[PDB]
Amino acid sequence: GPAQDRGVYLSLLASLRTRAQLPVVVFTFSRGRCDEQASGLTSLDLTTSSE
RNA sequence: UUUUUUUUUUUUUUUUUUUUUUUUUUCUCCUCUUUUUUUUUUUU
Repeated sequence: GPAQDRGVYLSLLASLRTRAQLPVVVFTFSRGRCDEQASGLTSLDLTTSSE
């Protein structure tokens, strides 16, 4: 769902950032919805202030 | 619920020269009447 797919995004990006496999590649199969995935999350901040 | 790939505006430049206005035709051709020829001279 529109508000439940975000739940999937914040589920997979939760049980994987704790461990060492934080670099992740998502193979979206559409040029259109690829930007839609990133647009509707808006909060990951997975960067240190030095980098 | 619609991915991936399909080049672009020709290359070249560091060659010598010792002439001179023009330019080229037109043929022979009946002259009518007072004359010898007047004349110095002086006033500029």
